[PDB]
Amino acid sequence: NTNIAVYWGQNSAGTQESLATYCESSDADIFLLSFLNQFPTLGLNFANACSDTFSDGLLHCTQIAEDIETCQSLGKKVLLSLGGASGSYLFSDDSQAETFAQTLWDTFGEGTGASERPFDSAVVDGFDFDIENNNEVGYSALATKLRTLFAEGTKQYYLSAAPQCPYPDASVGDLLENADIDFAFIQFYNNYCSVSGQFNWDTWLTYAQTVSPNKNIKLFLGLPGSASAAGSGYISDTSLLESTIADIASSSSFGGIALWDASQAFSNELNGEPYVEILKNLLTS
Ligand SMILES: Cn1c(=O)c2[nH]c(Cl)nc2n(C)c1=O
Repeated sequence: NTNIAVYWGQNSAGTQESLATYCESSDADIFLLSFLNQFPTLGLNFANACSDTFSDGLLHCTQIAEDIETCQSLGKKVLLSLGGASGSYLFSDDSQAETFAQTLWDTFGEGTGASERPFDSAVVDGFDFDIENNNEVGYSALATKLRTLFAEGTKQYYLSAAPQCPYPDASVGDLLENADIDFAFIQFYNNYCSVSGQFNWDTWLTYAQTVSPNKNIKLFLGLPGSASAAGSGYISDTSLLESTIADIASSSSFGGIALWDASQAFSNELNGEPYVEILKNLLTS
């Protein structure tokens, strides 16, 4: 199809509402929980949306857990996003990351090993790799091991990556080249290759067609939800938005639009219509 993905958790706009609030919009389909910012030693950060912890200090988030389940009843997909700009994360090798697949499965997925579960009995629909530290070690091996474990589950799981538009990406390039990935939420902002810059969708399309181990990987046009969601690359021209979408929706590789982040895209108005709503509507046509 064509979906809207939104990051949620880091409260970019200040006025961030509950996960479920955004799920109860018609406006977004995929929700990326931002972030598991610390690993292999587990650490979550959802700005103001979760502050309770287990005794060991790992976040414990009952409201998000309830909201994951509400979101899923409404047909939405909820992935846990790893990493972030800033944060505290690194794999020393493939074996370490393979161990970590099991940790994720037992902590967030349908794994049976009795670890502390930040989301109680709520189960994510998969993981986003928003690696922004320019270290690529382990992610490919982690994704591949996760896939083997997913077969033990009772639903489809998704893996995504959040590269910036320069190709190849210095953090998730290896992941994208050597693992089976469902969605690429490519950040077309803070970079020369934005829509208004030297837009390089064509390179990503070559990647999807010839390089991606998953040939029906879906590429997403990743955008700021407001001017001031990022330093640069935000698009307020609905004609440019229209022509862009028309250019890129031609192929089976086009998945939709990704936005940083829900707080921003839902509160940013273009004459009283939320930005996320404008974009959802541009996609449907
Ligand atoms: C802090 N930060 C992120 O962690 C992030 N991930 C993605 Cl995909 N976009 C962004 N932006 C724009 C950020 O500012």
